[PDB]
Amino acid sequence: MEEEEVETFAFQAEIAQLMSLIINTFYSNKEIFLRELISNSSDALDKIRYESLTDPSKLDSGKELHINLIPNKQDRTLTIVDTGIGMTKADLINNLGTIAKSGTKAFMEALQAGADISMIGQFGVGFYSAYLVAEKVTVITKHNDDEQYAWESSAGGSFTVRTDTGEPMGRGTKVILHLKEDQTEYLEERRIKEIVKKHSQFIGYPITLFVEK
Ligand SMILES: Nc1ncnc2c1ncn2[C@@H]1O[C@H](COP(=O)(O)OP(=O)(O)O)[C@@H](O)[C@H]1O
Ligand SMILES: [Mg+2]
Repeated sequence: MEEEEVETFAFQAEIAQLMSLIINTFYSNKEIFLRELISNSSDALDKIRYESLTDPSKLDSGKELHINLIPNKQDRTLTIVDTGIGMTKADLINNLGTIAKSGTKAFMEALQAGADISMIGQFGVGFYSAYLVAEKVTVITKHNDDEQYAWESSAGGSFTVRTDTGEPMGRGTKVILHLKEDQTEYLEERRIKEIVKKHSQFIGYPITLFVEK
């Protein structure tokens, strides 16, 4: 019989406001969520790549540097996996919700004046575009310094973090998007290919799309 510890965190006030704004307003051009998550994996892959030329053993639990897109039409999930640097516990809590982001207020002002959600990345809050298409997001991550953790949120002002006792990943981050009922086009291979081609073609790392069938 298992016992697992969970910790519940409140999103920083403006992050929570941004989150509600994302979820509760209609926005065209939602497909940009994919560009934001892939840029995040590309950034984490640059990170491990550079860290390793200083200390090669950092590639022990993780040699290949790439991105995998995994739609699941049974689960209604869309998973973006990278073999990037990953996140420590502190990186998860601070980076994903707890600490104020300096661009937050500016972006909301931008949006309320009619800006395209596409501008989100320039404001340092690109991760949150995930909520344009997903009702719940799960982040599984593994950094060399630590154990694997699972971050999770359905918005509402809180997120949870717990040590993951699930499939081990070695090193990297996996963003699992539990898609809203009406956002299932993001599970289709043709559309995923369309949006990567439109928005994500200068990634310095190979991206593979895995289609169940
Ligand atoms: N796939 C990932 N791998 C590692 N860290 C990540 C990943 N996705 C997000 N992060 C962390 O979350 C932070 C917030 O991401 P985001 O909201 O996109 O803003 P930005 O990329 O401009 O900093 C990143 O700066 C990074 O530290
Ligand atoms: Mg980003």
